[PDB]
Amino acid sequence: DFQSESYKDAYSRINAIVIEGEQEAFDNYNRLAEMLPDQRDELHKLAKMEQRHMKGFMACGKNLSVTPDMGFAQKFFERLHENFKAAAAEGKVVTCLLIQSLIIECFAIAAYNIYIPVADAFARKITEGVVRDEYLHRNFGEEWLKANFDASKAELEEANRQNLPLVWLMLNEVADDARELGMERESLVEDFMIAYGEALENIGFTTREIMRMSAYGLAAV
Ligand SMILES: CCCCCCCCCCCCCCCCO
Ligand SMILES: [Fe+2]
Ligand SMILES: [Fe+2]
Repeated sequence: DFQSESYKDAYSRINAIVIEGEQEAFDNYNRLAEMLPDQRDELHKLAKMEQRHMKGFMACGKNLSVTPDMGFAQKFFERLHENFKAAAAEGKVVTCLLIQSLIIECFAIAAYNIYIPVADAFARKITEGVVRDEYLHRNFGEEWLKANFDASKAELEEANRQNLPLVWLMLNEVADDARELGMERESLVEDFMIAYGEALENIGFTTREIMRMSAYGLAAV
């Protein structure tokens, strides 16, 4: 029942959170575009994709006659967003890449795919389209970081350590509203640990290293 006051209420926060992610992602990729001149056009492309996602999700909100609680969503993203900004200012492209392209993208992939089977038919269509783009964004980050892994390794570990716990906290924060929308926490935690562990394996981390990196997240709750 997409019309109930309890579905509308949870949707107000989830829709707003998703919209903030897409909008925030737009700025992250534009900022990366400055920091990685060799990848400037490509990163600009990924930015414009995020813009379209934002519009797509604003339209999912209107379809269910829900005003997004943007204030709640700004606060949801705040810590992780300020960490990205500070990294950009420091010239730390690797940290900015791991945040947005790996931690974050992955997060949207796991949650979005879980949302698809329980989503109203308008939003299901919008979401199927956005998730397709997300695979690309994650692949871009994996490809760059695997190509530059030795130079990048130590900063990735450090960035993972500061930022993965922020995503776990975001995960806990959304859990109850997500359930109302028909999305189980257990699937979301699992699909995220899997997606991010595989991304870490794919760029070059060992079993012990992935366990260490993953554990910084799981331990924060
Ligand atoms: C209406 C969308 C339903 C899915 C909501 C997922 C719950 C919280 C995850 C939000 C993650 C936002 C990340 C967007 C980043 C874009 O590249
Ligand atoms: Fe996106
Ligand atoms: Fe994205």
